[PDB]
Amino acid sequence: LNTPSGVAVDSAGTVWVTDHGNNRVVKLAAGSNTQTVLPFTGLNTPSGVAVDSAGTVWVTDHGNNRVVKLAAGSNTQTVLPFTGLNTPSGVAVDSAGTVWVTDHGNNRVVKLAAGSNTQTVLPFTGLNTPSGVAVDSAGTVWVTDHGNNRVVKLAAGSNTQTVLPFTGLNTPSGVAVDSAGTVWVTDHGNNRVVKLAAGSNTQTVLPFTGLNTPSGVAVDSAGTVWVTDHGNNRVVKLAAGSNTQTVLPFT
Repeated sequence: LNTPSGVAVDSAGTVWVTDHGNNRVVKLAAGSNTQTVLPFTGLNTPSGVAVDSAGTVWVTDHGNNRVVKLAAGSNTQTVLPFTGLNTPSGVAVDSAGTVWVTDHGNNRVVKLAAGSNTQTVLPFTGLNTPSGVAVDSAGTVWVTDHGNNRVVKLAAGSNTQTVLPFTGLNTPSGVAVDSAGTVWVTDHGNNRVVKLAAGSNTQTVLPFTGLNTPSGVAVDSAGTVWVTDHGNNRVVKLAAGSNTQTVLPFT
């Protein structure tokens, strides 16, 4: 791996990672010790990655200002009909096929409606180079407002954006949310992963060891947390309640 940048997991425990420095996306099946390389073509510094229950994988092709997807078992990648993207940095999908992207260079989050392919700009305000995005089952959208060192969220159709009471963030880079409303953020500039548990107002720091500039985070329904340890070219995970991380066998 070369400065990996995004990570996604599905319910089967498969892990996808954007290997940003090597212009590729790699995959690890649960229990396997050898990654596979997804057959994308022409990627340039891929940033975010998202997967759905059908095994379709979306990647923000940061360097080519586009979002590309691959269906399970296909050699043909599809360029989505987003327009006017500038260094897009994160991507999220829901079960209806709606796609959200953090259009990092344009200080905005864009939504691509399934079917119609209508592109709308979410009414976030005051964003500055947003990096990561997550969407929960309720359709609430969380964004790491990287340039303003904060995390905000916007409920569906709302014009109320909420700043989460994370504290002391520095260039936050990724965000993950589970069914319960817990939120995890990679506080990239502070080499740590912070968490706001559902119903709490005090952030905690996950007991990862030796992180440098962590860049992406993913969680599953078991509460396992995966983090791309971007500055160490590795991916690490913690089982819920554990203090002993595992380093995944990416190479």
